[PDB]
Amino acid sequence: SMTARPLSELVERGWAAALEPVADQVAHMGQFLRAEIAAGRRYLPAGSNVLRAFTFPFDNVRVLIVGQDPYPTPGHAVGLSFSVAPDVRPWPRSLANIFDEYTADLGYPLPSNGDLTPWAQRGVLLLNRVLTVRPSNPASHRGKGWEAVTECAIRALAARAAPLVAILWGRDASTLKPMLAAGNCVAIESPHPSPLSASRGFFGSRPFSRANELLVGMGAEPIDWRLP
Ligand SMILES: O=C(O)c1c[nH]c(=O)[nH]c1=O
Repeated sequence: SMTARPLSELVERGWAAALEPVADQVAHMGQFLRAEIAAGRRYLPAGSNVLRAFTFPFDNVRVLIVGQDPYPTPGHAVGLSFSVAPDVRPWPRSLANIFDEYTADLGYPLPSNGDLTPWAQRGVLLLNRVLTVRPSNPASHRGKGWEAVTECAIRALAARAAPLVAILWGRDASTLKPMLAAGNCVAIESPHPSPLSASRGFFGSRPFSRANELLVGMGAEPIDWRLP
């Protein structure tokens, strides 16, 4: 797959072009992971899900949501940031809190499940700064080569002749703020929704309505945030 096949196959045609400057660095990340299995350590999510955020069209992205790194618990990380498979409960405490802020912000009721597939299908890019994690070790793949990719991805978005709003959750996500120096690309910066940091100003941050206020301001269409 990842070290084996070129971007033209792994991601959507628009992303494959945007991420051309890190084609090798993606190849390299393929190698790093094979070495992790060889050494007898695992990673999350499954090889086929690592790049999933980029299987939705690059040209369609209106909003960017950026976490730190994938759910450390087996059966959680699906390769879209904060999403879980529809049949997963309890929701990770991180998602539960994203949903409290979601009901508070937008008025809407609690989603049925934790599948955020719909946000992705509507122009929300669900990214982590880092695309893999060793199971049960938050931040274990920090500075292993993923940063250059998620930075390239963000630069390519901001370069687009397109409106962009960026929601950056936590310090690792905020390090992408400089590449969003572009004036056709505004940024919402709040603490991470994880319990450790949520009380620190995630709660009441109102990112969803504010994102939509900013999109309307750039003559772009709001995101339909509404989840089944
Ligand atoms: O930034 C984060 O904490 C997360 C980002 N993406 C996920 O899939 N899970 C998380 O917990």
